[PDB]
Amino acid sequence: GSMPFAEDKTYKYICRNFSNFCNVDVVEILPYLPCLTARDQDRLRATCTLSGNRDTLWHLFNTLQRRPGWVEYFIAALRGCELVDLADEVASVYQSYQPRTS
Amino acid sequence: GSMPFAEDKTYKYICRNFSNFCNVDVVEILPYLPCLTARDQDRLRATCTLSGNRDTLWHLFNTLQRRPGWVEYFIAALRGCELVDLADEVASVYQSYQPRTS
Amino acid sequence: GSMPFAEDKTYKYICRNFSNFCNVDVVEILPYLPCLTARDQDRLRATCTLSGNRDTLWHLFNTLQRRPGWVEYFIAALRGCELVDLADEVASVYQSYQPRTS
Amino acid sequence: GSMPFAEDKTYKYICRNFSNFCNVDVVEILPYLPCLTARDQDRLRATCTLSGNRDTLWHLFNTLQRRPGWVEYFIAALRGCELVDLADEVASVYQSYQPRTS
Amino acid sequence: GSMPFAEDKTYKYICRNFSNFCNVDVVEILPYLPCLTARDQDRLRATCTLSGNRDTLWHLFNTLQRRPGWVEYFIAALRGCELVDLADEVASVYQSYQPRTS
Amino acid sequence: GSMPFAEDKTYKYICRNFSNFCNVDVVEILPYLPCLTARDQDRLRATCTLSGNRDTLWHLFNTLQRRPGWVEYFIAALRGCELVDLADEVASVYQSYQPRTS
Amino acid sequence: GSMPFAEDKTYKYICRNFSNFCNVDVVEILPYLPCLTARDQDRLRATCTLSGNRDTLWHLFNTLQRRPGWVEYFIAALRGCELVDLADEVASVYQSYQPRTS
Amino acid sequence: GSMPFAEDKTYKYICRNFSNFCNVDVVEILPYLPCLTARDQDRLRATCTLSGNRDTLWHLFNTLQRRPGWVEYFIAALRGCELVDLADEVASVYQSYQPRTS
Amino acid sequence: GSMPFAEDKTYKYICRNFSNFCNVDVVEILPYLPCLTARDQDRLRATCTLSGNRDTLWHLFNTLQRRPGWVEYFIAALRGCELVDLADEVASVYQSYQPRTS
Amino acid sequence: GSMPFAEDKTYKYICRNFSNFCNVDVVEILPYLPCLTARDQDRLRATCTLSGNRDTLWHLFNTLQRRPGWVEYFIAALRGCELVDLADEVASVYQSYQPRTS
Amino acid sequence: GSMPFAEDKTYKYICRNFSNFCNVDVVEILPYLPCLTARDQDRLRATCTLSGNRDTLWHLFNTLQRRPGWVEYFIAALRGCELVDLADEVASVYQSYQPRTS
Amino acid sequence: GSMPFAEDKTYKYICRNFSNFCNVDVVEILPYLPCLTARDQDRLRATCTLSGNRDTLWHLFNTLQRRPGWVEYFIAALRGCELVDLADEVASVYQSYQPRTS
Repeated sequence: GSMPFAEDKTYKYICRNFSNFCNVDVVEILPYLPCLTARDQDRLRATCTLSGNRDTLWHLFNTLQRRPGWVEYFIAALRGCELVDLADEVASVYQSYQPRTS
Repeated sequence: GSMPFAEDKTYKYICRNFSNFCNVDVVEILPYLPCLTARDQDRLRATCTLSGNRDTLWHLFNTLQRRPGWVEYFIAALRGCELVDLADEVASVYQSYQPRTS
Repeated sequence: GSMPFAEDKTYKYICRNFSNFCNVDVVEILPYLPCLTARDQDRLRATCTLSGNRDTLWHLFNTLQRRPGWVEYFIAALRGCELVDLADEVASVYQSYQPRTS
Repeated sequence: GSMPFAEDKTYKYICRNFSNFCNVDVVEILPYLPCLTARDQDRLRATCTLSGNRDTLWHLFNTLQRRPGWVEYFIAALRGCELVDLADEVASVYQSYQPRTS
Repeated sequence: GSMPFAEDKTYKYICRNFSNFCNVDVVEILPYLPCLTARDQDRLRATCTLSGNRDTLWHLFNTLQRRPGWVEYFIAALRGCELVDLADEVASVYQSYQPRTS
Repeated sequence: GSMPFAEDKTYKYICRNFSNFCNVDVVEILPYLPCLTARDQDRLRATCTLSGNRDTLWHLFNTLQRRPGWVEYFIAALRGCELVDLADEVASVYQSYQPRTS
Repeated sequence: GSMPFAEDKTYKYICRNFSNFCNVDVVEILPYLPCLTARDQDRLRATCTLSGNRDTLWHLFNTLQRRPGWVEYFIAALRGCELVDLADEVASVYQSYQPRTS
Repeated sequence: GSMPFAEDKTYKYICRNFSNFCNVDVVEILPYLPCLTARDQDRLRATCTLSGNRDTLWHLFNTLQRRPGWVEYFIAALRGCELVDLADEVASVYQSYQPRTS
Repeated sequence: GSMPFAEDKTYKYICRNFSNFCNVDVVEILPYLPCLTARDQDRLRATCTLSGNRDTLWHLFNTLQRRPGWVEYFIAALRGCELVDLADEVASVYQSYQPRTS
Repeated sequence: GSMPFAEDKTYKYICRNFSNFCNVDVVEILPYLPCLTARDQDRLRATCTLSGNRDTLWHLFNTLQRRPGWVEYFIAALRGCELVDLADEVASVYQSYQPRTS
Repeated sequence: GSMPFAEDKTYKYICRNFSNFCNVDVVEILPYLPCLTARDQDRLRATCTLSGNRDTLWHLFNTLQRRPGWVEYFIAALRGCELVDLADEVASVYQSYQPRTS
Repeated sequence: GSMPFAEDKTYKYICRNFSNFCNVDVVEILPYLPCLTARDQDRLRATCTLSGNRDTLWHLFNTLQRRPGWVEYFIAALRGCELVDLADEVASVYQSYQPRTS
C-alpha cells in the first residue's frame, strides 16, 4: 500500500502552524464532527488530563478518525467553524495529490 | 449484548449538529426531565465549572440517563420545549432501528 | 440510614413539572417560609446573579431547608400561596410513603 | 438537512443593527407573539435578571420560537408594532432565498 | 485456595465493554464507595497524572478493594449511580458462580 | 502514634454519602470556617479549575485543616449551616471513639 | 519580611462571620472606597458573573487593596456604612498588634 | 500613551463620595448630556434592570462618553443641575493636571 | 505564508491596555458585529461561565472572527461604540503595515 | 555566559512567598503584559487544565518571557496592578545586582 | 564523616507514614520552599510524568535540598502549611540528636 | 566524510546549559517543527514514559531530525518561541564554522 503522502505532509503542516489552528474551540472539532462515538469522547478526555490543551490539540486531530485520511473530516470542521482560509489551506495541499483506482 | 446502534448514531448526530440544539435552555433538559435525582444536579454543576456550556451541553445529554437509551428521555424534553422539528429528527433516526425480544 | 425515597421522588417531580410551579413569586417560598435566617437570604441572592430565575428556582427549593425533608416546608408555602392543587400533589406523593420509628 | 442560510444571515443582521430594533418594547415581541406559552415567559424572566435588556433582547429573539425559522414570527410582531420599514427589511432578506419541497 | 473465577471473568468483561462503563463519573465509584480511606484517594491521584482517565478507569476498579472480590463493591456503586442495567450484568455473571463453606 | 480511626471512618462516610452533603454551598464550609488563611483560599481555587465541584468537594473537606482531625471543624460548619441532622451524624461517629492522655 | 498576622487573622474572621458582613451593599465597599480605579471595577464584575455574591463578597474584600493591609480601607468603608459595631471589631483585632519601625 | 491620571483620580473620587452625587436625578446626567445617542439610552436601561440605581449610577458616569475624559461632559451636566459646588470640585481636581501638545 | 505581524502586535496591545477597552459593553462587540452566527453566541456563553468577564473579554476579541484579521471587524465595532480614539489607535497600528498582492 | 543570579534568586523568592503574589488576578500578569502573543495565551491555557491555578501561577511567571529576565516585565505588571510594595521588593532584589557591558 | 542518623531515620519515617503527609499540596513543599531554582522545578516535572504523585512525593522530599539535611527545609514548609503536628514530629525526631563542632 | 564539528559542539552546549532551554514547552520544538511525521510523535511518546521530561528533552533534540544538522531546525523553533537570545547563541556557534562545496 502507498502511504498517503498528503496526509503526512498536511499532518506536519497543521502541527507546525498549529498556532493559527488554536484560534478555535475543540468543540467545532470533536463533537461538531459528523461521525463520532462515545468511546472517542472518553479518549480525548484522558489526553486532556494528561498534560494540557496542547497534547489534546494534536491528539484530537489524529483522534478524529484514529487513522490517516482525517483531512476530509478536518476541512469539514473548518467549514463549520467559519474557517474559510484554514479550509482552503488544508483542502489545497491535499488536493495537490490524490490516488487513482485502476 | 448488542450495543444500541441507534443510540450511538443518534449520539454523534446531536453532537455534530449541536449548533441547532443550543437554541434551548439546559432547564428544559435537566430539571424538566421526568425522572431525576439530586446527585445528578450536582454532577452537571461540576461540569459547568469545568470549562463552559459546551462541555456541560454534551455532558448533560449523557448525564440525563448516565447510560445508553436516553434517546427517549431526550425526545421527551424536546416535546416539552416546543421542539417539534428536533423531536421528529431524534425520534425518526431511533425508530429507524429497534431490537425485538424473542 | 434510609434515604427518603419520597423526598427524591418528589424532588424530580417538582423539577420536571416546574413549569406549573413557576406560577408563583419566590416570596411565598423564601421569606414566607416559617423558619428562616439572614444567611439563607444572601445565599439565594448569589444564585440569582448566577444565571437567572431558573437556577434560583430549583436552588431555592433545596435552599429552603438545605437538607432533605423540605417537602413539609414546601407544602406549607403552597398553603399560603392559595396553591390548593399543588399542595395536594406534593402532600400526596409524600404521604404515599413514610418511615416508622420502632 | 440544509441549515436555513436566511435565518442565520437575518439573525446576525438583527443582532448587528439591533440599535434600531431597540426602539420598541419587548411586549410587542414576547406577549404580542401569536403562539406563546407560560414556560416561555419564565425563561425570558431569567435572562432579564441575568444582566440586562441587552441579553434579554437577543435572547428573546431566539426565545420566540426556540428554533430557527422565527423570522416569520418576528416580521409578524413588527407588523403589529407599526414597524413598516423593519418588517420589509426582515421579510426581504428572508424572501431572497427559500427552499422548495420536491 | 481457589481463585475467584467470577472475579477474573467479570474483570475482563468490565475492561472490554468499558466503553459503556465510561458513561459515569469516577465520583460514583471512588468517594461514593461505602468503605474508603485517604490513602486510596492519593493512589488514584497518582494514576490520574500517569496518563489519563483510561488508566485511572481500570486502575480505580482494582483500587476499590485493592484485592479480588470488589465485584460486590462495584455493583453497589452502580446501584447508587442509577445504573440498573449495569448492576444486573455484573451481579448476574458473579451470581452465576459462588463458593460454599463446608 | 495511633492514627485517628474515627477521622478515617468518618472520612469515608462523608465521601460515600456525599450526595447528602452536597445540599449546601461551599461557602458555609471554607470562608465560614472559623480559622482560615488566604493561602487556603487559593488552594481550593486550583482544585475548582481542576475538574469541577466534585473534586473541590472532597478536596475542600481535607483542605479545611489540611490534616486529620477536621471532624470538629466540619461539625462546626454544619452547626452554622442549619445542618442539625448532619451535625449529629458526624459528631456521633466521632464521639463513638476518642483517645485519652495518660 | 514579617507577614501581617493581624491581616490574616482579621481575614479569616471576616470570612467566617461574613454572615454579619452581608448586611450591607457592596457599594459601600467598592465605589465608596476612597482610592479606587476603573480596572478594579471590571475585576469584581468578572467575579460577579463567576458564581454569585458569595464569591464576589470575599473576593471584593481582597480586591479592595489587592494586597494585605486592606484592614484600614475596610474599617473606613464601615465608618461610612453606619457600621459602628463592625468598625470596632475589625479596628480592635488589628490594633491588638502592630509593627514598629526601628 | 499617557493614561489621564486626572480621569482615574477623579473617577474614584466621584465613586467614593457618590453619596453626595446621588442628590440629583439621572436625567440631568444622561438625556441632559449635550451629545448623546439612542444606543446609549438602551445601554443604561440594561444596567437599570441589572440590580438598581447604584449600578446604574456609576455605570452611567462611564457610559456618558464610554471612554476616559468624560470629566468635561460631567462638569457640564453639573452646571445644568445647579450643582455649583460639585462643578468646582470636579473641575478643580481635573484642572490640577493637564497634558500639553508639543 | 506570512503571519500578519500587525494582527499579533495589535493583539497584544489590546490585551495589555485592555483596561481602556473595558469601558464598553460586550454587546457593541459581539451582537453589534456585522457578520455573526448563532454558534458564535453559544461559544462566548461558555467562556462567560468559565471564569468571568476578563476571560470573556480577550476570548471574545479572538472569537469575533475566530481567525487573525479581526482587526478590521474590531475597529468597526469601535466606530459604532462612539470609540473615536480607540478606533484610531487600532486602525493606525494596523495601517502601519500591510501586504501587497503581486 | 553568566547566568543572571538575580533572576534565579528573585525566581525562588516569588515562588516561596507566592502566597502574597496570589492576591492578584492572572489578567494583570498575562494579557496586561505589554508584549504578548496568541501562542502564549494557548500555552497557559494548557497549564490551566493541567492541575489548577497553582501550576498556572508559577508557570505563567516563567511563561511571561519564556526566558530569564522577565523580572522587568513582572515588576511592570505590578505597577499596573497597584502593587506598590510588591514592585519594590522585586525591583530591589534585582537592582541589588546588575551586569555591565565593557 | 558521620552520616546524619537523624536524616535517615526521619527519612524512613516520612516515607512510611507518608499517608499523613499526603494531606497537603506539593506547592507548599516545592515553590513555597525558601531557596529554590528553576532547574529543580524541571526535575520534579520529570518525576511527575514518570509514574504519578507517589514517586513525585518521596522524590520531591529528597529533591528539596538534593542532599541530606533537608529536614530543616521540610519542617519550614510545614510551618507554612499550617502543619503544627507534622512540624513537631519532624522537628522532634531531628532535635533528638545533633552533632557538635569541637 | 567530515563530521560536523559545529553540530557536536553545539550538541553538548545545549545539553550542558539545558537548564536555560527548559524554559520552553516541548510543543514549540516537536509539533511546531516545520517538517514532521506521525512516526516521530510516537517515538518521543515512548521516551516520555521511559523516565521523564529530562530524557524526553535531550532525546527530542536529536529526534527533531534523527540525524546531525538539526541545528537549523532547532534555531527555527527558537525563532517561533520568542527565544531571541537562545536563537543567537545556537546560530552563532554554528555559523562560526561551515563547510564549502568545491
